[PDB]
Amino acid sequence: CYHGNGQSYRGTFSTTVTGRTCQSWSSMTPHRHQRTPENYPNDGLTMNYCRNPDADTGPWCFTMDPSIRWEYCALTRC
Ligand SMILES: NC[C@H]1CC[C@H](C(=O)NS(=O)(=O)c2ccccc2)CC1
Repeated sequence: CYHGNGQSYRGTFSTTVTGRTCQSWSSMTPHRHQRTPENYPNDGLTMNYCRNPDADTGPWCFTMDPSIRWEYCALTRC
């Protein structure tokens, strides 16, 4: 689980609500993005782990499915 809106989550879960695999935050493939550890160095944007850099309502990630840009992660609110 994550606390509040999930901004402080730093666990190692990396799978979405539909069972897709999170793209790595430093990767531009399949989805080109601007939410990189480059730009957000203090948000825990390590590997492909579920995170919340933009103050969303839960941890999320861009997905490895080329047709689905981003999803919330299959974690529950503590
Ligand atoms: N938690 C919700 C999602 C909303 C889409 C968002 C995105 O795609 N942002 S971005 O790569 O900086 C970006 C922003 C504007 C134009 C191109 C790319 C990722 C986070």
